[PDB]
Amino acid sequence: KVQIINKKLD
Amino acid sequence: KVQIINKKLD
Amino acid sequence: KVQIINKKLD
Amino acid sequence: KVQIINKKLD
Amino acid sequence: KVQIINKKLD
Amino acid sequence: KVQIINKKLD
Amino acid sequence: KVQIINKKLD
Amino acid sequence: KVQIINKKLD
Amino acid sequence: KVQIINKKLD
Amino acid sequence: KVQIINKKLD
Amino acid sequence: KVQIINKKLD
Amino acid sequence: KVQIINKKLD
Amino acid sequence: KVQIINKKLD
Amino acid sequence: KVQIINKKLD
Amino acid sequence: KVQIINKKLD
Amino acid sequence: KVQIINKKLD
Amino acid sequence: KVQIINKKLD
Amino acid sequence: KVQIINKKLD
Repeated sequence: KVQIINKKLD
Repeated sequence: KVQIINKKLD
Repeated sequence: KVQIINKKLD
Repeated sequence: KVQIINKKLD
Repeated sequence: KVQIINKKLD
Repeated sequence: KVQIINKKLD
Repeated sequence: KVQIINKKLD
Repeated sequence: KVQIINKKLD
Repeated sequence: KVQIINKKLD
Repeated sequence: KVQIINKKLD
Repeated sequence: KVQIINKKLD
Repeated sequence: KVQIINKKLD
Repeated sequence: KVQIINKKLD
Repeated sequence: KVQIINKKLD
Repeated sequence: KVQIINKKLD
Repeated sequence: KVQIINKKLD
Repeated sequence: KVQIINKKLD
Repeated sequence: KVQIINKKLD
């Protein structure tokens, strides 16, 4: 498995 | 599996 | 599986 | 499976 | 399966 | 299957 | 498994 | 397993 | 296992 | 632009 | 731009 | 830009 | 930019 | 920029 | 920038 | 910048 | 900068 | 800077 989880709250 | 989860709240 | 989940709320 | 889920709310 | 789901609400 | 689902509400 | 979990709250 | 967990709160 | 856990609160 | 380019040679 | 380029040779 | 480039040769 | 480049040769 | 470059030769 | 470069030769 | 460079030769 | 460089030759 | 350089030759 190759995964990016990217979460940004501004 | 190759996955990008990208979530942005501004 | 090759997937992009992209969610943006501005 | 090859998929893009793209959701934008402005 | 090859799919694009694209949803935009402005 | 090869599909595009494109929905836009302005 | 190769994964990046990146979370930013500003 | 190769993983980066990066969390920033400003 | 190769891992970086990086947490910053400012 | 919303596009799928799908090419298969067997 | 939202695009999938999918190429398979067997 | 949101893009998947997927190439497979078997 | 949100992108996946996936290449497999078997 | 959010990107995955995944290359496999077997 | 958030990136994974994953290369495997077997 | 948040990056993983993963290379394996067997 | 947050980075993992992982190289294995067997 | 937060970095891991991991190299293994067997």
